[PDB]
Amino acid sequence: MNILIFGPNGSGKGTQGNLVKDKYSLAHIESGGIFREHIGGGTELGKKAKEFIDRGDLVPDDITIPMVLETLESKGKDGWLLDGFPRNTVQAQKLFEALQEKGMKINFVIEILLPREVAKNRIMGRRICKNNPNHPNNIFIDAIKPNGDVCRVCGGALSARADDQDEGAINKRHDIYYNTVDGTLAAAYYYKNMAAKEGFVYIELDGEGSIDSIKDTLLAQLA
Amino acid sequence: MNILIFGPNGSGKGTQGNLVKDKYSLAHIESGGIFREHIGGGTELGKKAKEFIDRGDLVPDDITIPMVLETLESKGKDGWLLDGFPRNTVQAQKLFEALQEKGMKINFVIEILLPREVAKNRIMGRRICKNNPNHPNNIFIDAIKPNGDVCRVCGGALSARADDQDEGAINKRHDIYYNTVDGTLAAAYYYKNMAAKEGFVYIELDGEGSIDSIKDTLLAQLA
Amino acid sequence: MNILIFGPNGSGKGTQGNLVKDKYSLAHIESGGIFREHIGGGTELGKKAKEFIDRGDLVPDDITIPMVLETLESKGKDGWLLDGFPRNTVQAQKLFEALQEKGMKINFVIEILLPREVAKNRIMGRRICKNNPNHPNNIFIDAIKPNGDVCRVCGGALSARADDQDEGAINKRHDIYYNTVDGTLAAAYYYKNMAAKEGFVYIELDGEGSIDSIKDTLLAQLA
Amino acid sequence: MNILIFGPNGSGKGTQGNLVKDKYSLAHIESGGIFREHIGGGTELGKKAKEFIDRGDLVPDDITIPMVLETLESKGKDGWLLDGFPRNTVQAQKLFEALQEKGMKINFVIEILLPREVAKNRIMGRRICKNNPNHPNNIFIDAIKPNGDVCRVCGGALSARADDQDEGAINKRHDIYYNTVDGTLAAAYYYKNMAAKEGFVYIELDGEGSIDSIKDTLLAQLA
Ligand SMILES: [Zn+2]
Ligand SMILES: [Zn+2]
Ligand SMILES: [Zn+2]
Ligand SMILES: [Zn+2]
Repeated sequence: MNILIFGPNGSGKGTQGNLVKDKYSLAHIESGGIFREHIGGGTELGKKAKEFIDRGDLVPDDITIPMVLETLESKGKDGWLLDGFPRNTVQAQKLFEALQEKGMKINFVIEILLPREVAKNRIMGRRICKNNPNHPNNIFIDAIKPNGDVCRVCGGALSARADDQDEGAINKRHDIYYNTVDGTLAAAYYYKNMAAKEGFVYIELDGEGSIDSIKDTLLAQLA
Repeated sequence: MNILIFGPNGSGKGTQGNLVKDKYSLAHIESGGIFREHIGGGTELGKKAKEFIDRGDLVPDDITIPMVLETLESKGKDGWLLDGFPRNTVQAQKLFEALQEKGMKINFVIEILLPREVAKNRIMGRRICKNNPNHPNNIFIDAIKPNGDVCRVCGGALSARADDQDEGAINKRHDIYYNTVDGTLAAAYYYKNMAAKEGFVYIELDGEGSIDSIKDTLLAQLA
Repeated sequence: MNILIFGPNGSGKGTQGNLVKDKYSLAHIESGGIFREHIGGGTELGKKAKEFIDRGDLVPDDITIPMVLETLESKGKDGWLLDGFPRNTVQAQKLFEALQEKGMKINFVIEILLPREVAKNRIMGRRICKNNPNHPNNIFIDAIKPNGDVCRVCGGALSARADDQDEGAINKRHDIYYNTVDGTLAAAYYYKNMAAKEGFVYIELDGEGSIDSIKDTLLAQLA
Repeated sequence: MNILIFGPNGSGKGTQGNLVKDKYSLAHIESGGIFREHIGGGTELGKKAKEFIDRGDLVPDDITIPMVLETLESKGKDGWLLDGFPRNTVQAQKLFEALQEKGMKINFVIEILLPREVAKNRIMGRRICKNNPNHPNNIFIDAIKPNGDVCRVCGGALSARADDQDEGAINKRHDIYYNTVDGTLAAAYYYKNMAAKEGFVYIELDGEGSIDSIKDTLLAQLA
């Protein structure tokens, strides 16, 4: 079972992917870990990639796509969940052609749907408990609203994290994710639009339902 | 059902208390919220307390204990869980005499047990995920160890929180908690030692078992 | 030369004290360091203090005042600057009587004056540069306003610190500082009111002028 | 007077540039602000750049170099200090040819020199004072070492910032800066090597001397 997952920052995408990967014993493959395996491990592709990174340039798609496929072959032989790549349409189509050339089949593509204003507010609304950072509090998510100014689980003090309040940075990542010309939504839709012809199932998850409700609908449509 | 809960920082005490209060529909009463009700709301006891606080002195026990009892009467009429008070033996005995004078019965006292070195390491070992602060990671808790330097749920970057690394502050709170002469353990033991005579049950939870395992044993011994 | 300095959080008090202590080769004695010398070093007074702290009670004034005087005798024999003690009128008068009993003379008392709303806004207005935390930026201090959303020195990204945004905590410290019944301003005024009789000079610094301008007027009135 | 400045993270580069720009009334032009002027202001080059950024690709040098020159013409007509661009040799040579085509002369190039291990330790050694974040403390810089665990200016508590402790991120920026094949040092040296032929002066600042000492030698060699 091979799955691609898409969703913006603010959509709970890591949480949902973790649940799927545990249930189906999948390798969870994330674009950052691919580079550490190849750039850090000095594979022939990684030594080639690292000459771009070390000038401040990006790695070209003709090196990145073979890296991804090498990792999928190596870590994903009993099934994989690919998270965070592709980000744009050129990458999505190069990835699809590379997977076909190696006979590697996509079985599911999952997209978590959330309006961009909702996604941004969910990130900025997070409040961290001083006593235990695991305690979920979010001023913009009714089911886990704080108890006034304090933690709804234990009554500890709450604070905001500066990176969650950095609106210029949140907006530049959502700019790319929500770009339906050639950004990540256009990439997700390129897969949606060929699912029926290519024999895979495209699953749309409504990101506004609860952690439990989303997990139920998802684990039902893969089962 | 009236319950007192004790445990050091690093023992998961808020999490466990929240579970108990939800299961039994208890008011969760924490020492900080008592002051906001009385100091903030200008009760006669609160206006009296606030003259000490405003000089930098502590509120005397002859004002704090009546505050606690007024809150228990007011917010806790259908059952309460009192968390974070008493902290020492003088408070514990004044509280017991005040509860007897008002005919308010203790039904359970819960103590979460953890060695102090274990408690400190659990606090300092916490690592927060950049992508989602809910994702539990802890270098000192094997079941939720990170995946190398990254989040074990989603592969996001991890960082430490400065307050979790502040060893002088952690040690001064554990100094008080673990003081068996007249600190919080001596207070917990004052209750343990009269449980049989006073007709309440003293529950000891081994804080090194999992969130699930502790919750099972606890919810079993209250049931 | 012996000096007491008073000022609220938000008044630049540490900066000014450091300048005075360097110019006059004074020991800078701060209430926190007194405890580490005595509580940490197990002086007879410190072992006595630590039994209160370890129950969660404050150290009584009849132990704290002798501690302060022992430190002044020991670290301050060639002149001292005492910062952060006394905080209330009872401490201020006990300190004055203890200094007289040991023949230790006050030469100057410095008070940095700022309206409380100004002090709070100066704390909340601080913005820290990502590239270098030394670069001063403050949305509420015109001379060091940021350059739009970025550092006015180097153009780096700016963020806020959670403790600078914690209005409940800022307000509880200003509650004590600005309490003119028996809090820290009442303590400062107790000294002001006896300066002429006791042969010391009381210096009032207008905390709204620049770091340079305040330093000039101050170093002039001590010279 | 037109100046290019180079230095790694950890070298005090913003501080020194600010001093030069104030003394000579220069526009301080930093690579981040160029994009906000063009990408944010929708110049014809900026609308072109933003189509790459919105796919997650970099802006090509044939768009970035004209952007830089347009900003230099517009904001830098009475003299500029260009900070943070170029980062590699291809950019450095394209920039030089673009400046020649517009008749814009370089007068000085400043390089702040520090060994990479020294630069990393200066970043990781920073400690921020709780009372005032302006107070410089650094465990790796002897002149501003803390006073034990506390602020050397005011005795306040010290903490570390997570981004200053992120060694993978520090190393990836130093990887590019210290790359003498085609990274930022190779770019700086491309200018050094033509200074005499092109009639500009290349200034090397020893980054291990004090803020004052560096500023003196620098302001002397520009004067
Ligand atoms: Zn909490
Ligand atoms: Zn995570
Ligand atoms: Zn800066
Ligand atoms: Zn300081």
